Amino acid sequence: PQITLWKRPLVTIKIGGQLKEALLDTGADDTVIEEMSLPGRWKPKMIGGIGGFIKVRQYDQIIIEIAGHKAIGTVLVGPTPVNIIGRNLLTQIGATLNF
Amino acid sequence: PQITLWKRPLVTIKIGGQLKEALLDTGADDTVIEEMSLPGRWKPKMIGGIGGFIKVRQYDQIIIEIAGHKAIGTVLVGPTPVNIIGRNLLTQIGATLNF
Ligand SMILES: COc1ccc(S(=O)(=O)N(CC(C)C)C[C@@H](O)[C@H](Cc2ccccc2)NC(=O)O[C@@H]2C[C@@H]3[C@@H](O)CO[C@@H]3C2)cc1
Ligand SMILES: [Cl-]
Ligand SMILES: [Cl-]
Repeated sequence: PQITLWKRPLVTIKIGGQLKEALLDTGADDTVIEEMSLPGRWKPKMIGGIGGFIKVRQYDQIIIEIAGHKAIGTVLVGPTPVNIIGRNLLTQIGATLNF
Repeated sequence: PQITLWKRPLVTIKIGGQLKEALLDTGADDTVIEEMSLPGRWKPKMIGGIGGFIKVRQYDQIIIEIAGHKAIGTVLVGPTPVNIIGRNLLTQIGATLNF
């Protein structure tokens, strides 16, 4: 699809067996999801943005379905105010910025 | 152009006759720039990012070139970790997300 930016570019995702709404975010290096359980090992990480940093759990090799497209990669889980699909998974679904 | 997301979508902007680097950020509603001087009066605004809420200076109707495209609109000035071009100016340069 072609998504305009008049409003937030929100899409439905499936992760960990759950449906969520998330932002397609070209300004995010990584994918950051609100607190949930995911299987496997994880390690702590700190990520920083406007406001400062939050501690997250880093899970690798997680499959997400993003607007009907499957990707795999690292997902960070923690107290983000919004679910964010970052560049690590946007690349996998072939997303580009066009103007 | 078509910009892929394997790397940060950094572009050159020009504001106040100065060149700066900024991130095209579809996850940002607003454009937020590091401390600089701008003309006119400003208004207060609070914005909430990943790490909490900060205070910024809101300047309206500011001339800014983005990747060689001309925009005129609201620029928020404050302690952001990187200059971010948000949807208020991404729409002015005709940007869309495509996959
Ligand atoms: C390492 O991976 C990372 C992934 C993401 C981030 S980041 O989220 O800090 N982040 C990294 C950027 C700052 C370099 C990604 C951004 O797109 C961020 C997304 C956002 C939206 C709403 C609430 C909170 C965050 N937008 C964001 O900070 O936008 C600001 C805050 C205000 C919100 O209402 C939405 O727009 C207004 C302008 C940092 C690191
Ligand atoms: Cl990854
Ligand atoms: Cl590609």
